[PDB]
Amino acid sequence: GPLGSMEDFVRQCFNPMIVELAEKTMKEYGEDLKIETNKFAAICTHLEVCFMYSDASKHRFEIIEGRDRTMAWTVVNSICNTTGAEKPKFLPDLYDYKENRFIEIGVTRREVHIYYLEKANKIKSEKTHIHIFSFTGEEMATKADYTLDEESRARIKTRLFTIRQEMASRGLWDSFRQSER
Ligand SMILES: [Mn+2]
Ligand SMILES: [Mn+2]
Repeated sequence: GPLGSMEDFVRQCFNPMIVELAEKTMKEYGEDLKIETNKFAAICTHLEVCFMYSDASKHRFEIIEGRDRTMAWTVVNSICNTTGAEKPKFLPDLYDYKENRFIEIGVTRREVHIYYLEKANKIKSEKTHIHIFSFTGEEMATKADYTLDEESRARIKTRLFTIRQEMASRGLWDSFRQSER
């Protein structure tokens, strides 16, 4: 059956502005989307989940992901100065003004608990909250505190299911799943 290209998929199935931010992130990292195309789709996916997470509660979150690296640190530093929040060592994805903490969002095709543990071990902060989603509906979050309500998280999981299904229909799912390191 037909095996499509992952680039065609990304440009056809993500919002043009998500695609454009992912292009910038990749350029920022010296990565070529034409060759690392599974990664391009992963970056778009993660951006989109960050935006959906923030949009689940308007004005509650400051968005950090998506910004140019220098601007991202400028915003993290302003938030720390304004709120008294402890400065994180790696750029997080959001800041939650209700619970008063930065959030790292992870999206994975691997087992969620192992990926959660890897993420926690990496940032090593007692303060940054981590919330992981997988493509098959599972999630894991710091202290079993899921931040958003069930319907908000369901909307995100359904979007991830839809991306998986559309990939699989084009023959792209197996390589996308297996490429995560
Ligand atoms: Mn990030
Ligand atoms: Mn993240």
